[PDB]
Amino acid sequence: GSLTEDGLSYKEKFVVRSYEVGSNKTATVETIANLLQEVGCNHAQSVGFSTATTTTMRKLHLIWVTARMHIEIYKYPAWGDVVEIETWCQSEGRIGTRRDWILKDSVTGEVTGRATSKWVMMNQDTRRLQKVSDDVRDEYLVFCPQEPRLAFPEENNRSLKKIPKLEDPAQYSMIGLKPRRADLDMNQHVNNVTYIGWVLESIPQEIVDTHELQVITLDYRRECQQDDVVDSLTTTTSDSQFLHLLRLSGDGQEINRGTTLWRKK
Amino acid sequence: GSLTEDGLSYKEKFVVRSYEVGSNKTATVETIANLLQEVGCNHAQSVGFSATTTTMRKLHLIWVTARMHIEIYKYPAWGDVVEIETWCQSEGRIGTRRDWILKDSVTGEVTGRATSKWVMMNQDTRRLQKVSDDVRDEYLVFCPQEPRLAFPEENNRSLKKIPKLEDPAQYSMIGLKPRRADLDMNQHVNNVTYIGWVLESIPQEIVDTHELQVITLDYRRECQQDDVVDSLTTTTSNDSQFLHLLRLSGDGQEINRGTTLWRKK
Ligand SMILES: CS(=O)(=O)NCCc1ccc(F)cc1
Ligand SMILES: CS(=O)(=O)NCCc1ccc(F)cc1
Repeated sequence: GSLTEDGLSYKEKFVVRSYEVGSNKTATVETIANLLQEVGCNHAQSVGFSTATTTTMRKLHLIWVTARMHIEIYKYPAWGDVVEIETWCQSEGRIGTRRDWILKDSVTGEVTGRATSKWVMMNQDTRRLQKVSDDVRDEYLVFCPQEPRLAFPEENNRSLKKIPKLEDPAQYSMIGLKPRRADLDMNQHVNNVTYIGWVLESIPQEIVDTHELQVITLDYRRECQQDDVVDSLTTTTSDSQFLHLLRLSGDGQEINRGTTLWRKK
Repeated sequence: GSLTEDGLSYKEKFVVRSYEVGSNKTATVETIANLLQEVGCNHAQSVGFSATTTTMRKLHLIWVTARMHIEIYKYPAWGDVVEIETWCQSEGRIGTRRDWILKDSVTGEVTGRATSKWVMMNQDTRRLQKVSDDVRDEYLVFCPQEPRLAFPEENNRSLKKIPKLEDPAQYSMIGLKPRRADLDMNQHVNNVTYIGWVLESIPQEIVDTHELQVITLDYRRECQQDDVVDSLTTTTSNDSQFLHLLRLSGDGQEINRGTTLWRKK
């Protein structure tokens, strides 16, 4: 992978692997999410960030955390195919940062998917949200386009929709979900792609066998610890739409909420 | 990736990804196992296979893993290039063996090696059978005729008989269930999931202070999508040895058994 001519965005080509595909021999939505994560890490590596916290973020125990992740896929890359992903960042004033992705077929050059994520500042010890100071902004703005560049431009689009809380009783459920060591990242925290998988575990197998995931919007409220147990809840709201909710199996503490949209194969 | 000059082996280079590493910022033993699987699939793709030969498809026969043995000296770091070479060999009428050599792409030194024993089996009834002559001729033209062993040594650990773990186990991880990410393209549980499940009963203190040097896994039964697994471990031993056993949470039906060897960091 490499930064573009202007150094204000990064591109990388990936060859879809055998174990990265589902029953239809195309990459899963979790393989795609992992690829988005990898190109994002490589973009921060290429612009100076060590093994993406700035200088002011290190002195003050501050980290970027995901608050929302929205993905729209038109075509899932087949096993053995090359997918090209372009990623960039933009300041959202004092609220935080946004990271966008464009997925293209390396052969045809056509856009096959797009994603957007909203990140907020947070103390890594107390977990208190806070806001992007002023000294922090100057350190990362030199790597962002100043003019807006939105993967989801549309006025009144799916990525900025308010998601309600799933009302009990849920239509479907997957209980007793626990992260293993493969679900953890290098910092021993549950990887954000695991939550996508957990949300999709309560979708019935018949829906998965006859439909394809077109859109998925996930809101992150709290982190699931290594020793926490999760319940995954789904209710049809409708193409098929679903409302989702992940909560701790014990006290019922909310960790995630979202929506999915599926299309007949 | 590409076949060697003689067309009797295949090589492929991989760049270790961000989400593929553990707490030490080096690839996990499951990332390595997935890479071995990917280069094996690409080797079969490059030599004509659309795993199954013309006679195997006529008879509804498939290759299944009976044993997997991996020995790692160095785990590739995040961002590093690992080069893996793989080949196959006929084991008379017992079945086939697939071997792997892992090298550092910069230094050229061997950093790991693996060996697997595959047996012939009816896809439908699940009954094992010897390799017939007509099947042998179809795949022999892609194997070296002279032996080429990744583990040559006279009394080596890859051919050791593994005993059954006696109850009560020293350690345990109960209620393990595969999710959709744990399934392959044919909706069967991927063999790397069993490695992860075996390692779930190893205490976190052992994982934090030691590195996995050797792992030998014997496959007795396939775990279904709706099956629940219990993972059992007992210390058998500067170095630490463990005896492992995976069994169905209900009836206690054996699905896997193995051993691991760890070294102080
Ligand atoms: C939360 S993030 O969007 O992943 N990173 C914000 C800081 C950054 C800004 C521009 C970069 F080229 C790399 C990192
Ligand atoms: C993957 S295997 O079950 O270990 N071997 C099957 C036969 C084969 C032999 C040589 C090849 F180049 C590819 C496949």
